[PDB]
Amino acid sequence: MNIFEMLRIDEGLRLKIYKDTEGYYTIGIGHLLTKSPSLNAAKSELDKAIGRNCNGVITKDEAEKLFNQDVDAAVRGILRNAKLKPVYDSLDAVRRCALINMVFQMGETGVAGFTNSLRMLQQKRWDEAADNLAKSRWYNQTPNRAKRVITTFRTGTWDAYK
Ligand SMILES: [Cl-]
Ligand SMILES: [Cl-]
Repeated sequence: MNIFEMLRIDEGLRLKIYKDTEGYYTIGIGHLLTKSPSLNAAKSELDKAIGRNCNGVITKDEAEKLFNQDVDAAVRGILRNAKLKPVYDSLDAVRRCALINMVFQMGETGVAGFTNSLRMLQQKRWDEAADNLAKSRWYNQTPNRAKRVITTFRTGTWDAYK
């Protein structure tokens, strides 16, 4: 199991513009297009992103290209972030995947806001950090995915995904 297979399980693949769980315009593997209500604001963002006139539809290859950019952008953001970097460095390889998953989903700023949880992961107080992470809008909005991530942090294995 690797970060890519993990995010592919959590986000799915869709070759046509769609609305995310929050109601936003998305495409491919979790690639947020815009928070704007306009399908048109979305179609334009999409063509800017792909470099062609797509008319809301892309190929698998194109979805995977966007996915590779997003994962890379996610990793570089963590390593560039003064709150996230130290947590990441302190963690083992599996747990590192769990942090990248949250960042991809909620952005650097979002995750950086989970102050207490970050402090507990850094101290390797697993069960405690799992309990605190569950007290969030995130967990209440997408409980099945939150739980998977959270178990990954609690245990350090890929069990939730297997
Ligand atoms: Cl809560
Ligand atoms: Cl979910």
